[PDB]
Amino acid sequence: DKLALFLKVFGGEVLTAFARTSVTTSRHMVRSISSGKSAQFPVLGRTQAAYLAPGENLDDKRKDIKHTEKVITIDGLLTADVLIYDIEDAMNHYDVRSEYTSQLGESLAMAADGAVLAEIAGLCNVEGTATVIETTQNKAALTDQVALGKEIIAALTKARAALTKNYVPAADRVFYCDPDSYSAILAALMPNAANYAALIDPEKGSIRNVMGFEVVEVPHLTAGGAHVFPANKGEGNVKVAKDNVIGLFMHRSAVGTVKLRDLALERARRANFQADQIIAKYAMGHGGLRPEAAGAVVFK
Amino acid sequence: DKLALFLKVFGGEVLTAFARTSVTTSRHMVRSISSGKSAQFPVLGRTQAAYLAPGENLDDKRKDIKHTEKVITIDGLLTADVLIYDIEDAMNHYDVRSEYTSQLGESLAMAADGAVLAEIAGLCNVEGTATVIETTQNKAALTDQVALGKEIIAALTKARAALTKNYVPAADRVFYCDPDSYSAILAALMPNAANYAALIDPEKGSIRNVMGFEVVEVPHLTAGGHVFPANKGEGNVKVAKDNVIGLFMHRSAVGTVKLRDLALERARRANFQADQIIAKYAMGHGGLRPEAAGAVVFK
Amino acid sequence: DKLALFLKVFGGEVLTAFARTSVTTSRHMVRSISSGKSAQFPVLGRTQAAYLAPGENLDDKRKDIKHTEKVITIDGLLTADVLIYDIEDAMNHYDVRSEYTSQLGESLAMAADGAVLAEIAGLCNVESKYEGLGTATVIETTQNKAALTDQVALGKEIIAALTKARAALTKNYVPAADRVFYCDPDSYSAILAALMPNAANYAALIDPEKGSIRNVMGFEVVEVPHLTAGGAGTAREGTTGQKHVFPANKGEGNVKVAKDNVIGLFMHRSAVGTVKLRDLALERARRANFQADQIIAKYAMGHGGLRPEAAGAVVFK
Amino acid sequence: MVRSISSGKSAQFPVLGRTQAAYLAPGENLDDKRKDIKHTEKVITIDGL
Repeated sequence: DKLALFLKVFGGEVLTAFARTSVTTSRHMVRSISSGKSAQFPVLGRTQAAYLAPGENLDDKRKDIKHTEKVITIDGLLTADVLIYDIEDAMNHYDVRSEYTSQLGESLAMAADGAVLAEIAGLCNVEGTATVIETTQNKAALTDQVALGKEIIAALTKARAALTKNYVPAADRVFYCDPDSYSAILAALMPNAANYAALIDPEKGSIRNVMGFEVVEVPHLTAGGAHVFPANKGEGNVKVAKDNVIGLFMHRSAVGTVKLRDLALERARRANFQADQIIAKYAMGHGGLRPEAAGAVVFK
Repeated sequence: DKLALFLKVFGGEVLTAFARTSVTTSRHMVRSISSGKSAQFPVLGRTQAAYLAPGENLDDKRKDIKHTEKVITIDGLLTADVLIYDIEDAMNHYDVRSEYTSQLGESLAMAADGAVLAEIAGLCNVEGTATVIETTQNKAALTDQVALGKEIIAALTKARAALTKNYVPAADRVFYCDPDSYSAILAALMPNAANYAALIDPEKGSIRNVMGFEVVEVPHLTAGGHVFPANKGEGNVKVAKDNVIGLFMHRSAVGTVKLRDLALERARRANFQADQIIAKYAMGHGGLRPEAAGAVVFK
Repeated sequence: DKLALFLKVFGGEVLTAFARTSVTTSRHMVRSISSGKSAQFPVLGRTQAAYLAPGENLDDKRKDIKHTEKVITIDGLLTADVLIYDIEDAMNHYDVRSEYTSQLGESLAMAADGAVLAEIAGLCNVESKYEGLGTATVIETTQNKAALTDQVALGKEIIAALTKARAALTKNYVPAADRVFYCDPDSYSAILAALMPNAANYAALIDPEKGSIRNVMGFEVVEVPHLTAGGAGTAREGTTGQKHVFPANKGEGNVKVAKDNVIGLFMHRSAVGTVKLRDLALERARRANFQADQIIAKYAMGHGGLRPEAAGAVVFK
Repeated sequence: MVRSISSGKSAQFPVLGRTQAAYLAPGENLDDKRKDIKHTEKVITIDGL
């Protein structure tokens, strides 16, 4: 019986473990939908024209808009698991449990990221509205630090710019950068010394607001090979892949997804050549959902 | 019952949602009518010599003038809506319910935007009469931040010339501009020192007073009455749209009335398989005494 | 709600007539339940056995290609209705009520059956195939349909035609035993001088009206008075632009099994069939547009799946 | 990594050669790659005081 309760404790440790490894939890959508193997959303758009008189009828006005609806759904399953070999599994476990929990937990998000990531750039890569931006001619020439904050930021101006005219508010948004170029390398941003209180990071792993959006990041970007994010391909009509690419721009409510049954862990004994096995599962995943606009930056 | 309750929370939600993307509520003039179709606004009297050394009275020379309230009324019911296919109902709330509130509200403002814009375009385009300023250089000579930040400010001076030399209550006034411009001017302000986050203004969702005026940058600048030869490059009328960004005003140079808060309801049609919503708003758009208006020019 | 009480009865009379009308009610995959906006149907396969030796492995038997089974969702609104006035519903009940039911039903049903043909058609234009190695050409006419007239002519080459339609059902493995065969009412008279020219067997060999033809050697015979027409999963009745409009229009210059080169479409059981939305509902309203009190009955359904294998038929040329 | 123990004077813990998470239809099961692996985890113990 007790060996059964222990599992509940492990599950609590996990879910809680998905955070702090949390990359993107907020800053995009999600829903509790039960038994729906799929789910959908609106598209439409913001636009307006002249107005009614007691004469005629409103009906005609809606011709051009081409209202649109869009649906996505779960794909395969999503998880790894771990094969314990524990007597200790019952007890003594303060160190061991932590180790085990981390190893799946961070992994789950580490899959989760790219699935919600690269496909955005894809949405920018078909021919979202469109966007891109750069500085002069290469990263070859431009190397040295503090310039590496400069050209970037200088781009960020235009970043805030095209955030308009397609509308959407600036109220909240975030850019997921790459940890190398990360922070502007904080120099150009902060040629100040001892104040990160001034840069407002009350934990949460987040640099406070810059002009436009907000700047955080996790390592790199990849998932979908483990879609199309041709880091290898320079152009081939599609430039928004990695190599090049840049720390990212996210535009309010461009994505999210549906998860059914939340997270469930299954515990087993598979005895072929064995110790013992546990199983946790997640059914959701996605790329998708018809963003309004978006973009990235490259060097060329 | 349940549906009505949902609709009721709705109205609230989008009510509070309206003023957000709304470019103007205050910083302008309005009234709440009671049952009236119309109204009228006194421009009134401001100059008074008040030298009373007894003789005559207020005289016929003072009787000869306009000072006539341009009356005003609705242009007809001004409201818009969008059709939906209902699934969410009383579930899937917060997110995805808010999407419709959104889709309607910003539009409900969006027209009003060009409206108060439209009056300004109308105001000095026909042939006092507050006015413009031109270039310092042609559109082709307009390239980067450094340049196009400054000439705005260069304009600002003689822009104030009208604000002042023409009298007017120098207390409170606003300037309207576009993000392409907004960028430029602010870029003229502080290329140095990080980000505009440093500007301590945004809590009021505004711009604390810059030289003269006050700053509210526009989203759009295209609606109707636009009614003015926006499309035309010039065709005289140098006041037109898409020559430039320089439109500006001051308080009580326009404004209008409305009807008894804001309400709405829905119903199906089923011609095609749906249940759709209708908001209803009065507003209208009042013109008024000309002053504080004009622009820069690219020519 | 007297109308609601009667509305249900009308729905019952509708669905009945409907099922009566169409070719597809059974003989295809039907899966649906509450709130499912999608569904997936396992392609699988079966050979195996119940046999084994202690040792080896059970699991060893698997190593199989694909169970992914293509989860698919609904195609959107599908609706056919009419305009009408109160009295037949208000009492009336009788003949008029019963009659209208069909009046909507057959048209909707006729569209529904053709939807499967449309969806099936796109994936097989001139094959795809290659368990289930291949299909078989149904080939030869022994003389052209131009010259084919009487029922003792076709019937002789009809039994000769489906001979290899008794072939592809073998080479694909599968329970080829209980199956179906579709044709045209132009050939309605053909089986007569084929099946049993001695008298017409009714009280002896049985074979009365079964709602279809009691099984001949292989297959079976039912009929669908038109072919290329129909469509589903959309705002429906219209000139065209439907997906199914399969390339029947091109008979030769390749494009062999394309319709109107053919008669005898031979296919098997459970190659297709789809989802549907939560039983069926409908309702009325007032319009007054032109004195209008009218009804609406809408559908969702869904569409087909499985492997790229489509039928075949007899030929010319 | 740092373990703990009570009077063990020795211990064993796992290694990191294979893991991820992934996605599949119920077509197949994993662990072939896992069969290809060498060892799994090895133990360790005290050295002196």
